[PDB]
Amino acid sequence: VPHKSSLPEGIAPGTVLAIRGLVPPNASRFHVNLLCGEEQGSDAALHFNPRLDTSEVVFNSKEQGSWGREERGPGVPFQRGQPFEVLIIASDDGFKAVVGDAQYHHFRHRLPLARVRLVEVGGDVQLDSVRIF
Amino acid sequence: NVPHKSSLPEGIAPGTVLAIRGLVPPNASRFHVNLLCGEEQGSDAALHFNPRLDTSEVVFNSKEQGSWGREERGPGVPFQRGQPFEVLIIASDDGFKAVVGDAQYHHFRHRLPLARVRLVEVGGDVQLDSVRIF
Repeated sequence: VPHKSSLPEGIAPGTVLAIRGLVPPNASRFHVNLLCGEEQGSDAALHFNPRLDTSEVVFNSKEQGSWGREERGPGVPFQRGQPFEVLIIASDDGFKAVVGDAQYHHFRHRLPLARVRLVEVGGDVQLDSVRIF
Repeated sequence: NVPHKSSLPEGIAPGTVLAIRGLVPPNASRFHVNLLCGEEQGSDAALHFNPRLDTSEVVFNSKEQGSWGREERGPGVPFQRGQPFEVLIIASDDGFKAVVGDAQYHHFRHRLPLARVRLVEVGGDVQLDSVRIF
């Protein structure tokens, strides 16, 4: 609405963000953001953006209001009308994106993991659960 | 008694009452009741009724040509781990009335025609007492 999960103590290398939901029938795109605070315009360590309308999955970061260079995942492991399960796994050198029990993309840290304070999910998605271990 | 299947080869009409009684067991995540349009796997689902104890929601949806529609949600979750329940799913001309514990809980407008329903399928984390169709 967007969904928000606050992480005031940050997340350590060895953290799993598990997201399950349904991509609805007319979905254009949705996003999962790991933000550095609760304020508007907060920096993004990771912006994860499956785009159903253009058949791409874009990864990016945002720092001081300005976006970095987009990375793209190999293919689109999402489909309108289908449920999904995504793991975003924080490691020492980046985030591992796991979709449907298959390694999908590695996004190397651009901001220090130590700054992440919030997980935000928005867009054309119908959330089943958002869990942080 | 899960997975539980009740064949309705002559279909259902306005005034059909699906009465389901059971227990949500102590470590339950979720269960479902499906009104399916045939016995074959992947049959269209006129109604998918999905109480989720783990996320404290009840989701309603449909399935057509293998792809799900847009989820509808009821208010809260009128189920609890460790508690017995009594659900009526009542077919009218306009939709399915979901009744839980002596009270109207949600109205699901028909997405598929009532006349296509051919099968009830209760499954997931529930310990079924009885499934009756009137």
